[PDB]
Amino acid sequence: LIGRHLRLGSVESQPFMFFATEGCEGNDCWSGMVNDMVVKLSEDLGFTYEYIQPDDRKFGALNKTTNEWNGMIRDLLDDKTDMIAIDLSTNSARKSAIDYSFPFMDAGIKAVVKGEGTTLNQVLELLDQDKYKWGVIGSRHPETLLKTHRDSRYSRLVDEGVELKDLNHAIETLRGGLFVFIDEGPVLAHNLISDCDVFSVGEEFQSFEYAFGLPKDSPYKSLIDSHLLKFREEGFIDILWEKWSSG
Amino acid sequence: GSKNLIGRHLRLGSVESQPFMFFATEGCEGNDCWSGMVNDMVVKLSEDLGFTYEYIQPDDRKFGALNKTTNEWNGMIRDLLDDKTDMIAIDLSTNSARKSAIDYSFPFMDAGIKAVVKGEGTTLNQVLELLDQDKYKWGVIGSRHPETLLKTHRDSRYSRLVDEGVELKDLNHAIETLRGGLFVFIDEGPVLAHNLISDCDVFSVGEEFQSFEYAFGLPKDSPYKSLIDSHLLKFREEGFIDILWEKWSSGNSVC
Repeated sequence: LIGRHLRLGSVESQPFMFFATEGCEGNDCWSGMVNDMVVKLSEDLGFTYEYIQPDDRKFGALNKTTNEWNGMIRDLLDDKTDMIAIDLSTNSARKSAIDYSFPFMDAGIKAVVKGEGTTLNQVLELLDQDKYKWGVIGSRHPETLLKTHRDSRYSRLVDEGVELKDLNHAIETLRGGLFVFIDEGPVLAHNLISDCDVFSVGEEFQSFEYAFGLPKDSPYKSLIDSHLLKFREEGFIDILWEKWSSG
Repeated sequence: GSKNLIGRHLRLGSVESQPFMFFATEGCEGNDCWSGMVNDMVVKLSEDLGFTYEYIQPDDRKFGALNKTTNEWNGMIRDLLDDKTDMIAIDLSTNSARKSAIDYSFPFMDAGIKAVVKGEGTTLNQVLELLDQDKYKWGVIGSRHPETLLKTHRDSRYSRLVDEGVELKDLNHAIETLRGGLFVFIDEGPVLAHNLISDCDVFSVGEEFQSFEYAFGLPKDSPYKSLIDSHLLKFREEGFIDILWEKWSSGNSVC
């Protein structure tokens, strides 16, 4: 990678990435756990880089009507980027189109709701009531996992729930009350630390990892994988999580 | 790409490693000598991907580590490098030393290092305390992942622990030594959870530390990695791995 330039797909995804929309130039507009990882990779491996956001601002999912991808996944498939540098959750749909790097963090699906004393015990119970509404963010991993789950009642949850634009939209809706937001454990841990009236619905389910995304046959996968494994083994990933997550 | 596994015959590196693999030493032939969580994974892979297989154990019965004197590998890792096997089908822990020589599949299970102790009286809170006392002896299994992590840790006091501890041959030897008392054994969480379930007089030495995965081992440039990875990810996502862990790992506790 010495001398090479990498175009890195990314989007705001706190605390993995924060994107400043003003008052900065180029790479300096980005900060967060993943940015710290990229900076260290670039120092150790000798590449230059830039970040490229998808115009649609989505993570990426496969539309089963059109058989087309969107988001960061689509940008990578279109050769607009060389690697996706974000908390990219591992799922079989994405694996059918792209590779993943060695994983840097474990993660699971988690559901949360505002208001003490929720009667709910498991998310599927939402289908048999109408006190609470619920939703997932469109074109993001949790939606994909629920839509591909063997038990098609999870597809019902997605199809009959609210489609959320992004995390800001989702947390806003959650705080409006009477709404179950289904997303990912680490994301919710960080972003809802101050919401003392927000509680968990059911236990976490599904087990997966966060990794970077790589195009199939990338010449960079071996080195990126080696270096990410080293970061994890040396404790760097933990140190960054402690730095960036609250708290 | 074009190469798939249909009609291939894979040689799979493995050893007994309960509850991932159990190896019967009599009253069986061939693949039927093997059972366990990993065996169930392999059977399913073979059905779905269309390969036949056999298991091959390293003569040294080690998992595999790099000897810094000779710069040579041993164990299942060495057999894989020597083309005696095509894939290591076992709880193969991810570490940087191994990654310099081989690739890993997609991971099937998360794991950490765990230290346990048997002994009455004063006890220990953290493994480095072992260096400043002589009540407890301690050890790790040679040429296995915990030893490698301790030997490669930035803080060379962990290398002291390995160098000054007892070298243990295998899990049977380690657990026998632990059960003999006044001993700290440093190994892996899932392995100890299963194998020490009935040892009510064995306790933890602090929290688990170091984070990693169990995966299968693959040679660099294997034409089979993409397919194996996809299928292992599907097993995980579909809940098959969790079902197998529940099937094979010990439950209850007289304790």
